[PDB]
Amino acid sequence: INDERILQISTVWRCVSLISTLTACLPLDVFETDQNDNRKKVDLSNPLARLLRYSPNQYMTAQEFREAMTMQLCFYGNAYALVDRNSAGDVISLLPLQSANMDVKLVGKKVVYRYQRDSEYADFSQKEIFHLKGFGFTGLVGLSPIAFACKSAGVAVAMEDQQRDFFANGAKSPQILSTGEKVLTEQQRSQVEENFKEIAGGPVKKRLWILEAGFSTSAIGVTPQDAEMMASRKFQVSELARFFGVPPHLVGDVEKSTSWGSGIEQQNLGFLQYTLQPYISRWENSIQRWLIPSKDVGRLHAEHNLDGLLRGDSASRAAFMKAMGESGLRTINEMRRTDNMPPLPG
Amino acid sequence: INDERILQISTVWRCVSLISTLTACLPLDVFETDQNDNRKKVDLSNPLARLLRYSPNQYMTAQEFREAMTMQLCFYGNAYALVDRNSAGDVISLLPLQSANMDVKLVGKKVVYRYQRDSEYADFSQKEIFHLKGFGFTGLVGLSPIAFACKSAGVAVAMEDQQRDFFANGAKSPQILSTGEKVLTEQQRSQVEENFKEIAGGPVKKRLWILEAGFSTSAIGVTPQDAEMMASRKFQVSELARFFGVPPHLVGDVEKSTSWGSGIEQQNLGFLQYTLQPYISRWENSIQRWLIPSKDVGRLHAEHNLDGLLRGDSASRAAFMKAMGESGLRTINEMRRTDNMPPLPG
Amino acid sequence: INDERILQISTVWRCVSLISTLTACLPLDVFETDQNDNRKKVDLSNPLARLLRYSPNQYMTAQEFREAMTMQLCFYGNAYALVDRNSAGDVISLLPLQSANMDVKLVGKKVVYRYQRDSEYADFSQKEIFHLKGFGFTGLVGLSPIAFACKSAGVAVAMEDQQRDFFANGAKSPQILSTGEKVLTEQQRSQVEENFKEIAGGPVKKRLWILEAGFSTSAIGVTPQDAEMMASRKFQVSELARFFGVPPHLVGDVEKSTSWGSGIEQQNLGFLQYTLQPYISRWENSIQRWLIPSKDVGRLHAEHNLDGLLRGDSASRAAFMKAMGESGLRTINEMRRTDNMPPLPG
Amino acid sequence: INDERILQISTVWRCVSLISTLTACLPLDVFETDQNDNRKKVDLSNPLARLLRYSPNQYMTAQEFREAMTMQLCFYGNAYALVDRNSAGDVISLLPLQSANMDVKLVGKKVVYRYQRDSEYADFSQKEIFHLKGFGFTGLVGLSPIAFACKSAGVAVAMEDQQRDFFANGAKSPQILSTGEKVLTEQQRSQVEENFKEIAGGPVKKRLWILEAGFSTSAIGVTPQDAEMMASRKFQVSELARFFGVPPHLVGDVEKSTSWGSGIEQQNLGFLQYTLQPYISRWENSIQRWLIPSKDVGRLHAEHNLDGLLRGDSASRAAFMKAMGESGLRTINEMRRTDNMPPLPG
Amino acid sequence: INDERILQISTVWRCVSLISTLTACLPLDVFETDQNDNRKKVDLSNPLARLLRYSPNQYMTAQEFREAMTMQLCFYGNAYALVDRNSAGDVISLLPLQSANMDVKLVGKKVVYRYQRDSEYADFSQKEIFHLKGFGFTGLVGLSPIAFACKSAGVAVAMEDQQRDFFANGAKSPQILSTGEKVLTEQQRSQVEENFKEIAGGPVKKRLWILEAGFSTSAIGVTPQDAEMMASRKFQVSELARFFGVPPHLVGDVEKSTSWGSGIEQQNLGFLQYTLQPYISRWENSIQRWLIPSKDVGRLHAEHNLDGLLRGDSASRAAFMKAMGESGLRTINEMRRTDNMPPLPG
Repeated sequence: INDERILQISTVWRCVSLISTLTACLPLDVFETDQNDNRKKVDLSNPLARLLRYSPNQYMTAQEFREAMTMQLCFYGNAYALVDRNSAGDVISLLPLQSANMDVKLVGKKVVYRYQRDSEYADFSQKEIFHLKGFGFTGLVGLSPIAFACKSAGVAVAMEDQQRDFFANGAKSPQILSTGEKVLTEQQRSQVEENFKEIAGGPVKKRLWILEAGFSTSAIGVTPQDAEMMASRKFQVSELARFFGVPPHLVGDVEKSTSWGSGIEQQNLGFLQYTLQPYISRWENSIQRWLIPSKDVGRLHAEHNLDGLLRGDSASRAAFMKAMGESGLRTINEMRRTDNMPPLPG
Repeated sequence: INDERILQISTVWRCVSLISTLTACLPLDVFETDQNDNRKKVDLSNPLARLLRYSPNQYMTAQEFREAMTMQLCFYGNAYALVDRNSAGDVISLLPLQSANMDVKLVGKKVVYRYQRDSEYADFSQKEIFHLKGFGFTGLVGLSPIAFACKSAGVAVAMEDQQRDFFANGAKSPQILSTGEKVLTEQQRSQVEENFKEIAGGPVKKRLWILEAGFSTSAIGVTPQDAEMMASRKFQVSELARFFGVPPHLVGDVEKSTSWGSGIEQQNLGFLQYTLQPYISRWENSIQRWLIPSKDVGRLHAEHNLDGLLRGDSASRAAFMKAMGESGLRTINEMRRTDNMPPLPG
Repeated sequence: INDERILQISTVWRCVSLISTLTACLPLDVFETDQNDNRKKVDLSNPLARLLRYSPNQYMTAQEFREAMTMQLCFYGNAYALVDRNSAGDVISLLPLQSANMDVKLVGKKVVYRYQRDSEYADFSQKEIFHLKGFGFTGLVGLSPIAFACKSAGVAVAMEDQQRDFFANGAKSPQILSTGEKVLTEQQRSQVEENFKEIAGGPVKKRLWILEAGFSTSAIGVTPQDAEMMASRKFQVSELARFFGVPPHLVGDVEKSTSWGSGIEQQNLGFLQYTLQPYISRWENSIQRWLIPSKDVGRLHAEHNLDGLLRGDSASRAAFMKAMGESGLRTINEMRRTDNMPPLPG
Repeated sequence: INDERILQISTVWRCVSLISTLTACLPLDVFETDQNDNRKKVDLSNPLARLLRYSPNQYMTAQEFREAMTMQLCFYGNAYALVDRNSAGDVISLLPLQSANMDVKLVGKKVVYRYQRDSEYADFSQKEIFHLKGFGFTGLVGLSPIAFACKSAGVAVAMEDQQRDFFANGAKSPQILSTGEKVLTEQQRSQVEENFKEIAGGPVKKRLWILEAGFSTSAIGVTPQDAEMMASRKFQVSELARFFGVPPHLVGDVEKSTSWGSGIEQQNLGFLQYTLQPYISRWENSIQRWLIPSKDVGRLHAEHNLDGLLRGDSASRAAFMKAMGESGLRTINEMRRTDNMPPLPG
Repeated sequence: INDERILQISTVWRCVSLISTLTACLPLDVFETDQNDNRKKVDLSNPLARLLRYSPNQYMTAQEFREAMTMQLCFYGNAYALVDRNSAGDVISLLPLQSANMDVKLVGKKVVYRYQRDSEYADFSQKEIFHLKGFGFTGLVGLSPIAFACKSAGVAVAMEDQQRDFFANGAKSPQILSTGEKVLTEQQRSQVEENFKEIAGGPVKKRLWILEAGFSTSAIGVTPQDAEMMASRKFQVSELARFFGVPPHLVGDVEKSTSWGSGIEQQNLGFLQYTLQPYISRWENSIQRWLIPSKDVGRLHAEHNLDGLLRGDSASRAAFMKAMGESGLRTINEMRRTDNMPPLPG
């Protein structure tokens, strides 16, 4: 078994696609925080904000970069980027690195990111490799989920191959050549192969030979009237989904989320809290832990925006905004800012 | 297996049709933006707006181009256009290129778009190829989904082919042909073919006469009354749909969403937030990253309009507008602009 | 297999009928747009508006013409009309052309519509052929959906013929004729068929004949206890529908749209957004791209009217109009214009 | 197969009956129209109105003529009437013609309506044949639906004939009459044909004898206990209905619409918008294209009235009128006109 | 098969009974219409109103006459009455004529109603035969629905006869009198025929004999384990109903109208619009087309009253009348006229 054959499972493909792409769709904002604890969102004039929101490097989009990082984070439990910085020490480029080529080894109290580029060993400090570092016991690396999923994936590909092959044989069931006691010539015996090479493929339908001996031949295989050849296929989707923690109604099972929450907003809230939330924290805290300078901690901060998911329907959002009317929890201008309407006296 | 034989699957055709069409149906606009963050939608006198909205080239419509680009972006994970620009260096044309003929390679620290034109091997810069660059680990190219889907597609076409030819055989099962209990001449053996083999057609009916030397012929097919046959077909639709991430009830299967909101608007939000959104991001971001010049970033901003999907029914939209009329979140003039009614004092 | 035999499938016939006819039923309006951005609907005095709304040519209705164009657009992915224009360059006739006879070939930078009329090659520029050009990768032609549907159609016509001919044979199931050793005379062997031919056809009911050997006969047909011989007949409708993207409850499956939207308006909204919308855009944008002169772009515009579908029931439309009462979103005169009631002081 | 044997299918009869009847039941009116777009319904003193509403010819009713025309338009995709006009050139009669005897051909740039009258071959102009010209690729003639439906109709009539004949033979299965190994005289054969075969009739329950050759007689019918028999009949109703586009619950099948609105008004809207509407368009447009002279276009306008279908129940209509009374969208006099009540001050 | 045997099918009997009787129950009113477009209902002093509402001839009731006409109209697609008139040309009698004896033949431009009275040919003009003329392609006669229904009726009577006979035979299964090879005399063997007949008949339960050769008998009746003998009986009802267009829940199928309309009024509205309406129009328009003199057209008019069907329950009609209270859409006197209550100051 190998990683690409595993990635060819539709369920795996979908999960990885979904998680990475969703977190890549979110707006990411950067803030300067005043001493009275007020946020100001910062502009593309700020070097870090430009690096993040506009361009990570001379080859990529921001969206594209976050997606690419997150794919490795999910697939390998870990993702790595080269960090580049100017003479003032401010970062100026980020560039993803293939996790499969990375090693990280401690060196006395220190750490070295040992990157195997082909047959060359590009060795780096904690100050120039970002390392998003997923779920794992050591706090030094995430556990690579692909490495654990290998057995259930093994079951899934085994069934899929059997299922293919049965229909590829035109459902011509395998036969015992159960026989009798007549002397057969070696050519009579040879006919059993010699006449054929089509009991898998070709339309020798009414015609599959036996010798001048009649014989008693009968089927060997169990037939996919063994209902596992359906039911078991369905069952595997849950097994694979459980490595990623994805609600199976988003994947395709049964129908829809039967007793859990009614409207779309409840589904989104559930999906956020039980699945999407960790990645948000991993990104935001890593940025705070390594990219923001220690003197700017507490002043400078970064957040993903959730409203693109938490968006309810027209009726609910109208009712919500009306509930801000009395109570006065917003001005008309603040509400008009949420949908970029022109400001108005109030 | 090949891409055309795959695209002939109704599911695959429908998925690509749906996504590419829907995003091509959206309105797409550009705003100039003031320093106080007021929008100003720009006119067809602006070259970029004209290019995007009226005409991408002297052969095509805007819609028609966006559609074609998006089809490649889904099918191959990547799409490419040749850019062209005037003596001022401002863009004046876009023309699609075959993702199947394109290659992108790093060449020193630079990159080259190698395009196989027919029997020639053109090379191009990041300066002149637009490259929409979908989902993938490198951040340099997208994973071509057709390449991964090939196995489940292989199963689907295997089942489909087998399923047909059973009825093409007049629904008669494969048979073991024992040559009786005595040897016969090679011509008598040839007459087994003269006697039989046309059992795939209708009219044979009764001339299935056992010759005067015993014989013991019987069936070796399992019958489509096996527990796979029908259910097997249904299952595989989901497998193919998962490569594109489309909710199967939109693909026309079985039963519609019971438990995430019943109203059409909630279906649209679900489809947007979990399927359409990323493509919207990729377009808008690519335009901002490569086509809008750096000096105009934050001044100029391209966006799609969502309202064509987020449209509610008469009752909901009436209630919504009334809830903005009271509270005063809009003037009558703003609301009348949404449905292009003549303005009034307000 | 051939296009007419495919068109004889009820599902295909219905889909093509529905889509083309619905878009042909819609009102199509033309507008002059004032510099203050107010629409004026234009009259049958305008040459283009008359060409469109009243008469495309000396043989046809407007409705009839739009229908005819749209049938080819759906069936072949493409539709073509000869364009005719006066000495002032204004268009004066449109005439549809059979897509199967069309070729389009590039000629250096130029394009030639190569029309094979019988054995003659009527060759035309982009300035005199309209070309509605559907969904496809090149932006130069739409993919012809019939060409892809051919395989699922193949399965469908196979099952249909088997289903017929089983009852055409009165379900007189086919048989082995057997004994083991008696010499049949060549007349006995003749009579084994020559007595009959009505074993397929007529009422030989209680009296198929042996010859003088008793016989030990047995059957070879599977019986339509084969679950496909009902379940598959149902299933294939979805396959065909997926080439056109039609919601199967409009076609005939199960009952009605189970969990999707309650009232008729929600069904119409769904059908518009997920199926009908693209054709609207293709028409409207093609008109804008080729028929309206470049100097009149932005001034002159055309729209289909959706209200004939978006029409809710009496109660909902009454409630809607009442909700315009306060809020004041219409005068009584504007509402009376929606149903052509005489205007009244207000 | 033939058209009458097809029309004898209950489905086909019902579909044609329904559509042609319903559109013939609608009121049809003409408005003269002022330059300020006020309607004025015209009187039976107007020749065109009299022709349309009182009498199409000295043999028929208006309703009766519209019905007959529409039957042909559905059944043959086309319908034709001979026009007649007075010395002023104004129309004074319409008479239907057989679509089965009509042909239309291009003749130079002109067209000829070739009509086979009996054993003669009359020819007519576009000036004197009305030609309602239904759905089809050319825009010159409609596709005759009966021609495409013939295969599924073939399947339906095959089953219907088989179903009869089973009970007509007293529900006794077909048999191989196997006697044994004795040679038979032609009289002994004649007595197999007369002692026996008669069993397929009614009364001979008692005796059916076997001679001293010992016999081996056995059945070859599958029995209608097979899984097709009943469900087969049901399925085919949908197939035929799809050529006409009628919702099967209106055709009296199985179960009524669960999930597009329960109220009768929503059934009517569904049937209108998805089935009836196109015919309404074809009539009104044909009249405006050929019968109303060019100088009167936009002044004179023929229309059907929809209210006979859009009629709500007592509760809904009361609420609706009250919602126009308040708001003031009607006078009492207008509302009293709808149900022809005497007017009052208002 | 014959018309009376067809009429003996309960479904056919019910449909004809229902339609004809319902339209015969309706009030029929005649109106003089003032020039200001006000209706006056006319009295039994008017000759036509008396002929219609009180007495058609010296033998019949009005109800009875309308019923009788409508039965022929449904059954034969056509109904005919002799028209009689005074010296002033005003009609004074109507008398129905058996449609089966009628022929109508054109005579140059003229028409002759050729009535075969026994062996005599009573020949008449359009001025003295009324001819209600139902649904049909020519506008000269209706298609006789009985003539088309003959095949499905054929299936139905085949089942019904078989179903009778099986139980009339005491459900004894018909027997092959199988044996072996022992001799018996022809006189011994003849005792089968001599003795028995009660295998088809009645009381001999036990001593069905054999002649002295031991015997080995077997059955040949399929049994109504053939589910058609139940399920198909049910199915036939729809086939027959479809010739008349009657909603099968009114006839007896399943239970009640499952998803279609809730209260009785919705059922009545549906039944009116989709089934009853055409006959109303046929009557009313025929009266207007032939019985009312041309000078009185527009002045004199006739309508059936629908309120006897459109009658909702006590609660709904109370709520309705209360909704007329404010709004003022009736006076108390007008409402009291609807239920013949004495008028009162208002």
